[PDB]
Amino acid sequence: SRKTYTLTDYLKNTYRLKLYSLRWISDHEYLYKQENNILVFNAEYGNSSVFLENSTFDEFGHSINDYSISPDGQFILLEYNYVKQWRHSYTASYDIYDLNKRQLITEERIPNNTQWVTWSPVGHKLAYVWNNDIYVKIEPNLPSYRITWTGKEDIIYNGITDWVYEEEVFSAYSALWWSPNGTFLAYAQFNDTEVPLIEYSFYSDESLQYPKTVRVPYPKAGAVNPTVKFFVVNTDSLSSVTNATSIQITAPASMLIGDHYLCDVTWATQERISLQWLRRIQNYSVMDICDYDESSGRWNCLVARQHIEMSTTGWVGRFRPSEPHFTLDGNSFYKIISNEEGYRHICYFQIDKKDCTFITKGTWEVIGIEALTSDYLYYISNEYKGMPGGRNLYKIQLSDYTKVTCLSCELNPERCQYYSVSFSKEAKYYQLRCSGPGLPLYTLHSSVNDKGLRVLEDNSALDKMLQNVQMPSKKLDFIILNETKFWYQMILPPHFDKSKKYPLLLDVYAGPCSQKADTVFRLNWATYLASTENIIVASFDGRGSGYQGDKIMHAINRRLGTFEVEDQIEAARQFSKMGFVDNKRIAIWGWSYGGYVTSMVLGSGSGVFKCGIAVAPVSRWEYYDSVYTERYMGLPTPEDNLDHYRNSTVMSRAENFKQVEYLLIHGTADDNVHFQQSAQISKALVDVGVDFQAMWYTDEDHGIASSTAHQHIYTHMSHFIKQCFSLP
Amino acid sequence: SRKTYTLTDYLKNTYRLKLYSLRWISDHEYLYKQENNILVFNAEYGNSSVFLENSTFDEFGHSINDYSISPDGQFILLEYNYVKQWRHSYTASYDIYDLNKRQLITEERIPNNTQWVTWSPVGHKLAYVWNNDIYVKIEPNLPSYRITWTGKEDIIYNGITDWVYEEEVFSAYSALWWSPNGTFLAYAQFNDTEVPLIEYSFYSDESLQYPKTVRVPYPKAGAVNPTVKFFVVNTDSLSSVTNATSIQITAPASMLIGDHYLCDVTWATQERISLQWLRRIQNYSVMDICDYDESSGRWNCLVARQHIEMSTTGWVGRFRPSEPHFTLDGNSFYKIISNEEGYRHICYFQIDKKDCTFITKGTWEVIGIEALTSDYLYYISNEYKGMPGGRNLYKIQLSDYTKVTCLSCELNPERCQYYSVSFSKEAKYYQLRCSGPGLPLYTLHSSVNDKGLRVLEDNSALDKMLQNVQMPSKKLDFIILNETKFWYQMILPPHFDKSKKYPLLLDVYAGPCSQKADTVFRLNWATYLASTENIIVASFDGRGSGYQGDKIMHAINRRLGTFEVEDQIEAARQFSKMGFVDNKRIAIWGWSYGGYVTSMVLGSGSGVFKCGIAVAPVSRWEYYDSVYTERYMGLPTPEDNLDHYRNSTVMSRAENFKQVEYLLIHGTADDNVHFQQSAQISKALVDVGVDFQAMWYTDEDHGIASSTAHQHIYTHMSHFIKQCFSLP
Ligand SMILES: *C(=N)[C@@H]1C[C@@H]2C[C@@H]2N1C(=O)[C@@H](N)[C@@]12C[C@@H]3C[C@@H](C[C@@](O)(C3)C1)C2
Ligand SMILES: *C(=N)[C@@H]1C[C@@H]2C[C@@H]2N1C(=O)[C@@H](N)[C@@]12C[C@@H]3C[C@@H](C[C@@](O)(C3)C1)C2
Repeated sequence: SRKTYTLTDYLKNTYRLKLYSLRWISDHEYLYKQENNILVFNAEYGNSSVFLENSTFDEFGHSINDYSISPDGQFILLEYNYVKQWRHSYTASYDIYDLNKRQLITEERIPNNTQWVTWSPVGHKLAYVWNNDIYVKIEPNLPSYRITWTGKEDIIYNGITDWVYEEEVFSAYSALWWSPNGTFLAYAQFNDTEVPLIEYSFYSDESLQYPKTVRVPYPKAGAVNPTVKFFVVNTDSLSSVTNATSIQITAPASMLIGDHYLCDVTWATQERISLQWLRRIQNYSVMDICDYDESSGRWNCLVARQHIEMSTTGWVGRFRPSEPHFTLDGNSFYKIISNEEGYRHICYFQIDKKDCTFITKGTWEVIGIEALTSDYLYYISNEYKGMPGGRNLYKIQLSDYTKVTCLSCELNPERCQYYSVSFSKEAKYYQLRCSGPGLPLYTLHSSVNDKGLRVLEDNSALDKMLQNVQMPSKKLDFIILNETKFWYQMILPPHFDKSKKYPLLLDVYAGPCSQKADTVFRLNWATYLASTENIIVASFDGRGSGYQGDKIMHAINRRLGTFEVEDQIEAARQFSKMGFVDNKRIAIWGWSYGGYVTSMVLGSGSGVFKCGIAVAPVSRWEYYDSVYTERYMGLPTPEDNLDHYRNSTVMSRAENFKQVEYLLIHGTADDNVHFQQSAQISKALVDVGVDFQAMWYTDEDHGIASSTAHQHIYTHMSHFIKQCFSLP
Repeated sequence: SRKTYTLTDYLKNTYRLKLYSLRWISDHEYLYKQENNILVFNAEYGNSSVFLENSTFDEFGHSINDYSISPDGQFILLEYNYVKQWRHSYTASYDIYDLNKRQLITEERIPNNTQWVTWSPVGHKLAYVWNNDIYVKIEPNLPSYRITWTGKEDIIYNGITDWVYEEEVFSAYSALWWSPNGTFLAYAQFNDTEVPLIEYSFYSDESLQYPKTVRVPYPKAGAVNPTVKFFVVNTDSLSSVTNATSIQITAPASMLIGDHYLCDVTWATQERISLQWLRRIQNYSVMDICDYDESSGRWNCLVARQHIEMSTTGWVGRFRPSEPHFTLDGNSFYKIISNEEGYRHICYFQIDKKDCTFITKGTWEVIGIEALTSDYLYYISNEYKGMPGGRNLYKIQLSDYTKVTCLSCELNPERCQYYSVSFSKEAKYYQLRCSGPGLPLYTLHSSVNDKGLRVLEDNSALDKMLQNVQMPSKKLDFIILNETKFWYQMILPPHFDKSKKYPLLLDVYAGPCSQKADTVFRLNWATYLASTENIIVASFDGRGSGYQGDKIMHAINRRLGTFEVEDQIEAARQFSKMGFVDNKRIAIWGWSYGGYVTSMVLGSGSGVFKCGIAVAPVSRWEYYDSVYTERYMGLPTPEDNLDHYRNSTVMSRAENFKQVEYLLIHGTADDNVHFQQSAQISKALVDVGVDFQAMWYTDEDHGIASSTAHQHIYTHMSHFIKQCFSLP
């Protein structure tokens, strides 16, 4: 009688997860948006006040896309006219609303087409980027000071990232770092003068008669990379009539002998900055610690204070060197480092000392350091019950490292095994956020004795509705391959019956440091395939996958498209043995790296798979960007790793594709994984006479995520899998 | 027979038609290559000898792509390093070989990357184009004289066409015309400075890291057109010291007032040139007659012998103003003109007098004038038996117009109903070429008494092979719609049984002045579809179609995408009535204009069609080029015909596509119908929520004709059609 979870339910979002997104603004209060009202909440007592009425700006004249309140509460930035660029970057217009008064400030407005804007950490200074140059406003109504004059579209970027830094290094458009004081503005400058341009057509609305050509500086593997410089300006000594002076901070000589990246920026105190640099060959990095000389007005970085991080087994950090967390006085810090057994744990460094001290150890990894006080360090790890796909909050007593208390493991052990967290300033309180395996649960806690204060959102509304649907369930378990555990999950049809044989869809990603088997609750395409189409959707984390130490993660070093492709295959065989999978109906699919792996598997001739779907696949590593690819594959030269570059293409395997049904899909405006990668696959298949199915999506990018395209691609894919599985 | 004509037979050319391609080199001799030997034949007596032995260039080194023998038989042009550009244009390398000395020329060679070369009509002068400039060689071993200095890639073309002139106007890359003497070289010059560029990606071999962007000056409907100038140079007065003096001949003043085209160049005598010009609104055309003033070195085009052609119902000519055929003295000419009743017939013009005299008349049309002698004019027409899809050779006695003799009608009336012809110099002999309904037949004849001399090729070898195969038959007939007859053909499966019900594939082109129902014999995809899959393949010639008078051809004027579309739908209903059609299984497909009509049809919500395939469709007329589109559609301005431009798009019909299965195919490097057109179709279907199948072919142009792609697309379409018809 009860309904199933339908494709339409997925597509139209019938069943919504409620969130509780808060922003701490002090040690005891947070802001929360509620029915477009902005409320301030007091953590200890839970009482609230309306800070911004949803009726304010009703007559503002534009739909306001976003807001940002200055730290000390005197102003609010209103973002409107948002126009998205890449994954993080975008352009917009801005108004400032004086809260003390009740006026929009009318003159010296932040310009249209501004590329980035930030408040300082304290007060109400602004820094923004417009036409690739940096500007500073001391007060919201005063004329800004121009800090840089070198900005040039597509060539010199001040205070914002170029394409490859945004996507691969900072995961952000911003390249601006205020000191905790607001006294100094640090920024990077990127120079793309000789980076080659990827070009592709954008077709736009039907009314455009000639297609547009988009051209983006974009280093493919082995190509010329952007260069970077780092500067710090004193925002307290700006002059109306004198250009502002930026002091440059140069990379360490061991970086200057070749191509290198600036990869981390972190203020330690009001007068100390930490910079991390990374060689183009990403197995060697340097942390520089630079102090302000108030007499010189200059910045010096003592070589004695440098810290070096090397890898023998692979690359530095999971995707990049980890962030250091400085003690209050700035003379020491903690960061995650891979230990001698290859597990990532918390290491304590002292700035004038050479080696660090491990504060944690064991056959599990620290995921992130979340907070630090003088008595305790709080971190997320997957230690609980030895499950790599679980996540919990722990605290370590800094006076006795043997005293670790888990703060989340036992709160709600059946419902909650995957936590993330958000601490107020000075770590007086924290919000816990459980993501599964039960429905997401948001709770507020006091750090004093780690006492629960109250439930913030328990998603009871969603619970009511789902009691009316036949939901699939999820199994998280492991198999053994050559003496080692590798984890998988299965999304199982409702009323699962291990005596019947089900079709199986292998959902893959398997890029380096990926994890597809975990304890989080999701409502997605797979929910539909299991609930309505009675398909099992499996995912497997093989060699190359993360959060289980370097032996596993680095197995793939200089060898992309090998072990992680074989392992997805062997996992599929082992699934086939289990007595509830029809071995005649095994499919595979994935997006991006998942599309690469899907294609390499389908072209392996294993005979294990009936059909597969690759969406926006990499096909050849020379086509993808330098920073991501070289991190794992080194350089595509005869002296380095050219030979596995050439050995790991989808194209070289065209012939074996005649054994399977293949659907190939790609967006024509994909700035990230270029349509090119897919166009070379289809051409190789044609050359060898293999029939297959294709679908391009006009003007969609890597995400294929406009509402209509998103509905369309999943509708198309369902049909393909239904037909491949002889489902009616 | 047991065996059928298979997809593989089509794809791999199991059964080849033999041809007999000769070139006349005088009034009674022709060259014909047998094996790789070049033979010279004597037409009167049929005897022959080897002109050039196949073993002459074994040591030449390069693969010779083609050859051209000079008129006086002394030299031969060898063409290698052939590189195709658009439909007619290409670059190549050239060697010249002295036939008397029996040695290759080594001094003053024709440059690499030459764009066009042509002997003078007499003797052995050479004119060629290189880097967009014209050069002339008096002797094959002497330095060439440079004629123009203005050539610049993609901007100034001397002696060759730009894109839209090659494709839509001259159907040729060449824009050079030797006078009959070889004394004068006339050439056109095209100026693309302000013509917008169409841009698209070319991906090339896998090894190319960054896709290349192709850029071509291409006027879309309504955009700035290239401009043209016309020049004549005296080749007998060239100096190695002084520059070549090119005399310009300017368009008439009635053309100069706005945008216009040079549409035809014809030498009449040694000192008389004919130029036809065409207004950009292509219902107005002017023919100039220009004479050399020997005493001034100038060319004068007097208005006394200027002729005007206008249309009130449509455009001028079938695709352009027809060619003039001058009598020997240059004082008069014959050309095809639409008469008072809208049928195209031969008209007699006397240079300095008004009007012309029609010398043919009737309900039918002359397809072309083929040859002109002192006594007779030879032309092809579809008079015979009132079949508009047949072609026959006639001659009209010049001294008495009522004396018309059909020369081909009765040669073999059951095998042969579609002839073309090739006359020798001065029309002493002609080769007849019959293309259907039976197997092709080549014969030689003499003009004196129209005696049949001998058979050249009768395709007996093909004949015996096909006797062993179950071949389809071809039905050619008409339905009456109003009081008008409209012709159609059916390719019928072997052992056709009118009591059975067969699935039907409507094969459409249906562009202006097209004809898809004729008596030609073809071995193509439809053959496979009828012979092996027992599918009926029908084509219908409705309103807009040619060779049946203006009333029918012009019906579509300024309204593309209406009657020709409706009529295809109406034909299928008629076909449905006929009791041998399963009206639950009717499909449609077409390429280019057929792709556009197919989609308009599928988007009409008519319910007659289950599925259809569009290959490289036009989707919106603003996307296609100015010369073709504007010819039928006028300009897309509010004051002209913008409303129907906007009413006749495929995109506006997307909603109705949810009623049919649709396959959309396009090549990414299509320089003619830009991929843009299908890119916008799929986008409209996505935005509307309609599922469909698609396939791009990377780096393929409009013909998708690389042998791997050609095999692939037809294999893909075959699978699609067989599933739509449930044909196991
Ligand atoms: C697929 N998403 C492409 C192709 C391979 C994985 C490279 N990839 C990326 O887009 C990367 N830039 C990602 C995006 C995101 C954050 C980082 C890790 C990642 O696994 C997920 C890949 C960099
Ligand atoms: C597809 N055939 C495209 C799109 C519309 C029909 C116009 N077309 C052409 O390619 C034209 N340039 C043609 C090519 C060839 C010779 C001329 C008449 C034509 O019907 C066949 C179309 C111009």
